[PDB]
Amino acid sequence: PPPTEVIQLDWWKNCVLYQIYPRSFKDSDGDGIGDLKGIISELKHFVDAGVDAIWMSPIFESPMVDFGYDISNFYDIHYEYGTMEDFEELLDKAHELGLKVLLDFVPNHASNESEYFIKSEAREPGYENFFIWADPLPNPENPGVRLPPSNWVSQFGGSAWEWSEKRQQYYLHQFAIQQVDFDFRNPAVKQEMFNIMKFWLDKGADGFRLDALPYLIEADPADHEGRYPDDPLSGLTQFESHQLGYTIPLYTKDLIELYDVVYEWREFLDEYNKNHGGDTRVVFSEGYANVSMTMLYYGNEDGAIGAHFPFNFDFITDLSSKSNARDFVYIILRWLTYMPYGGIPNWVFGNHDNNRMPTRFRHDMVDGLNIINMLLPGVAVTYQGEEIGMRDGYVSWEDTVDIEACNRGDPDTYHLYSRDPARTPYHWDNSTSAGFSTSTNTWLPVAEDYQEINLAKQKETARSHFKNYQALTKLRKQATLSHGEYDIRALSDRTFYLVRSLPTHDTYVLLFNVSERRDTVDLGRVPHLTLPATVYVSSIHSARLAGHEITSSQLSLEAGEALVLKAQPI
Amino acid sequence: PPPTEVIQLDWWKNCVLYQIYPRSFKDSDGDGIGDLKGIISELKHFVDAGVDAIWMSPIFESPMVDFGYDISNFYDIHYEYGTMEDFEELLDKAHELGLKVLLDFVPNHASNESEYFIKSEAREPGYENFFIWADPLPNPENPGVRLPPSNWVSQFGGSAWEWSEKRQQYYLHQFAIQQVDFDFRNPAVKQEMFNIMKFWLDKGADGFRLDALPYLIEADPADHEGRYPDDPLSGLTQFESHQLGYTIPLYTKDLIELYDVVYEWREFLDEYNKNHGGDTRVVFSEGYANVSMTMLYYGNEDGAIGAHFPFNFDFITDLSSKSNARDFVYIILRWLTYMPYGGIPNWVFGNHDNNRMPTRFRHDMVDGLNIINMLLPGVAVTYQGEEIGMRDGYVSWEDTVDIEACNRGDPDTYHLYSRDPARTPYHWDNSTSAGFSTSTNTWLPVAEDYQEINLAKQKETARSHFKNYQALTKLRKQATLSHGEYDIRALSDRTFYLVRSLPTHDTYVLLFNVSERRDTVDLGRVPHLTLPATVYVSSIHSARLAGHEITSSQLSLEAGEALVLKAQPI
Ligand SMILES: OC[C@H]1NC[C@@H](O)[C@@H]1O
Ligand SMILES: OC[C@H]1NC[C@@H](O)[C@@H]1O
Ligand SMILES: [Ca+2]
Ligand SMILES: [Ca+2]
Ligand SMILES: [Mg+2]
Ligand SMILES: [Mg+2]
Ligand SMILES: [Mg+2]
Ligand SMILES: [Mg+2]
Repeated sequence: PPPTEVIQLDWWKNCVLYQIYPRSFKDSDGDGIGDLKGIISELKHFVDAGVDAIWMSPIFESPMVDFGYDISNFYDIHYEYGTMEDFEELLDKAHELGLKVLLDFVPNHASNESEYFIKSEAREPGYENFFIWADPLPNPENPGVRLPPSNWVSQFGGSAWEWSEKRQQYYLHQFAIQQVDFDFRNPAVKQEMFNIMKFWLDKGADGFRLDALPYLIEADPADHEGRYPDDPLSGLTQFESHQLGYTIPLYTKDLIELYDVVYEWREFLDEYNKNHGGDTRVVFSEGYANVSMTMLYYGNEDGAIGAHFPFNFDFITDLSSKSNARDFVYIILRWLTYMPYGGIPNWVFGNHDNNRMPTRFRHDMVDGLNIINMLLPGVAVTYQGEEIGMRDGYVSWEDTVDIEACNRGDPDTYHLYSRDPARTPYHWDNSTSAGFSTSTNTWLPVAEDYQEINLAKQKETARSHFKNYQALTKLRKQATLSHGEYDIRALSDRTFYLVRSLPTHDTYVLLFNVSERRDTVDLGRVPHLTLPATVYVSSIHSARLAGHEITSSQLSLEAGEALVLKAQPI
Repeated sequence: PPPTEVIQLDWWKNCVLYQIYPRSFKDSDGDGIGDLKGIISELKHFVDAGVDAIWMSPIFESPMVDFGYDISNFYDIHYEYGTMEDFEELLDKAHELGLKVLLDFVPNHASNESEYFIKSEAREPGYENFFIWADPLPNPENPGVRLPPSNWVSQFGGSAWEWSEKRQQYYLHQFAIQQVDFDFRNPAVKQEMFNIMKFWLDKGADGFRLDALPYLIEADPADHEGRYPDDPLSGLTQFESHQLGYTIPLYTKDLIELYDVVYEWREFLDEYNKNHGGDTRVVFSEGYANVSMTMLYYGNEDGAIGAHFPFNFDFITDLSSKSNARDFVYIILRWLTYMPYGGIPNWVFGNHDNNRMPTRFRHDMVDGLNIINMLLPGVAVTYQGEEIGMRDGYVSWEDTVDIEACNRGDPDTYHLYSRDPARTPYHWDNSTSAGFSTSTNTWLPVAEDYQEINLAKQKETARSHFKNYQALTKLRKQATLSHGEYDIRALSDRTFYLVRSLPTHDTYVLLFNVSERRDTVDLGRVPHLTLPATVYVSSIHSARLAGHEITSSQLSLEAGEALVLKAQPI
């Protein structure tokens, strides 16, 4: 039977999306700080890797308190990264190579060094109500003893309320003291968000990652007898009143009103795509929330439409080296069971806020994890370094610069909080500072294992994480991966299968031993697998090379061993 | 092609198992109390319903403090239910009809009126160490105040430690003061459990339900410097130190040592079966625990073999009227994903300790829930009344007799705790006391809806819960249900499918709208469903009767509506 034609999908429905952390990708000018000229110089890397789309962490003007998530000017480039002209060059060259480019949009908060905040604190007309400003809580017990409006706790520790001597009021910060929460009930704030997105779409951005959306809106004091209501206490004894986890964020996170803002953004974007034509511009939302609250980002039962997708963080939050094959299957099934019909699935294995994929799992699991990412239906999301199996870098207390570690931690505890280990410079090669920089003085220390783990080494050697990555992004061109069904089950506590099948097209089968022990399985239990079949990709430690023929229905897999098999059509 | 032949399964691998609560099934002698002669008089009901096996709640000599779970003689019958002769007659007549009969084995504890406890409290040789006896915790600062050995809390509220004046020590009771915990580190206790099981297997019992196994073993004081260690505090403000929920049962529940006892019971039972022949005698374990601790009842990765299965309580603990179709699918997938390879799955929708199925869900969902039970692979478990859709009965504070309600509750709270609503007498017909008794003075009040919900009415009327139950138990004789594959996915937030398929055999498809709203679905999305197909079973208010032909790919389902479709073989 001739292989059926499939209707090609819009680019965003099955792209490989790569997150760049610009400060740590490529330093072009020897200051130990990654920059836009650095990115331009290695845009060819994304073509070589089989990446369709890049999203950059924030590159806008910022005092760098939260390394770019504290934005003082939403309309220009951070000087350490380069100039507006460098950004326009990046977009032109990325587009020439057929890549899509997404920017990190940070709508929840602005730098306390923004004109928005300076004018708001000064009560200039039109800015007075731009942020959440609150009087001290009345103190009938001791009148005029200053109390915060409520018990709300910052994501970076301490009160979410900061006193302004100038304004004689508290402002809200869910993040750092320097990150001031906008009032999303103010129509002028909502207009300014459209102004920012229009500016960057007009420059030719292909869309946005939407930062920290669960924290957009907090309880209206009009609904709580003219005060900000206290969040419920957790009652967990390990947390004092200044420590994140002391409260349950009932009045400060996942408010139903936030989704109305997201649906308004999507309406604006749909209108922009209709009026401008060309490639669909998209929004992908960031929010760590339960399944119900996560799926509302897609849209609601009234038929409102939201983000093209909310990020799926399940491989960060719900799986690790403690997981067995049944855990892998049960967590993979969660997105696919709960996602609305017509929704596009996505898979995230890492980001700049979490430990690196091989550290959360094991070094011998890198290939199997990248195979899951690329072989599951929908969109594969890769964090800078996953394509070469980068591990967390050692960062001392002395070298730690993450506000979350510095605010929540001390020399003895900082490792529980710090995001710095996942932000160490990218391993290009075995030259000074792993080819990230010509300087030995990098903004974070280069990981100690860059001699063993670097892109140039993996491009030369016969078998590598990066060559596996390339083989997998290439496989995504096949109709079976773009349009095929999926079947996923555990064969044992150690090994699971994932079958992509499509009548008249080749069958692809992942077999993954996620355990630390050898496992023998009966391939006769795998649906749509006829033997003999051919190894397409194997873990770097597999006895099987690509082109190896599987003939026996009895298969032994070593600890961490993953195979992709190519089998005849069904 | 002619239909493939299937190998006969051992009876326990696909039985319909019905839980009888004897006190509430049938009263033969007008005292308002269900009894063995009553059960004998209605054994024909199980044949009529298509039940393969019955298990009875406890019928052994008991002061009835916990209505039979407080046993004073494990070797004789409770006088209110009948005599040993009545029990032997029940086994003879059940076996003559082809039924298996299992007993409720209560190994964790004995009545304080048992000879074991009387002798143990008297420090009689051979009995002194039969229960968990402990000295008060030293009170150096305040030696005039006796302290219990630890902060452990009873499942029925209050301290798990009761002072014995006679023995001048505390004994452990995880359940009622009158339910004394055996010492499962005592070889003499372990031998007595074999003696009890052998006694009843020798009488002709086909196996046991194993009661309350998570509570078998508690921390050894030898591991905690000669004291019983305190359970950790929950920190939940709604519970004071005498209230269940005050502690996390780290030292009192799910200890790894309990499974070694279960594996020893299975070894004993395998040897008994080997030495006796005839129908395999089985054990089904009761335990409410997390997934890991539940699956250890089947066996362990080292090859130990435990219960034939642990009960699956997921439709009690994890699904309700709050659940949508995606929840139904994700919870059904939990047992099927985590159960060990070669394990027999089972499905429990109710029991005498939980609210009745139609009360936990909705009255309009009874048929769909009975269809899930019967159509999923493995063993269907039915609690007395589910075959006619019995609802919780109203029980006033004055009529309440459940120790858990009387200990934990008051006239204002009792309803939060009481199990009595699920124990009201069975609805045979619309006669006095719904045909359960000739007496109006029933041990619990007959539910007010018995004239509307009763077996005789459902046998006379053209469409009924009972007639659907009969059709479904009949359907389980088909190779597609005994040996077929399964596929389960949600079509929407409201409707899911469950497909049973087997090459050369008819395909069976459940479609169930679990929502309170209508839903229209595309049957083209259902695997292995070729149209036209025939309605095999419909919910009692479905627009479609058994025999109705489904021709259109678009299907509108009412709230609660459930269909089983019969479709051509794959
Ligand atoms: O902007 C708030 C937070 N979202 C992403 C994190 O890196 C940042 O601190
Ligand atoms: O025997 C202890 C407990 N297990 C079953 C319940 O009905 C009983 O109270
Ligand atoms: Ca906010
Ligand atoms: Ca015990
Ligand atoms: Mg630089
Ligand atoms: Mg963290
Ligand atoms: Mg009676
Ligand atoms: Mg299939």
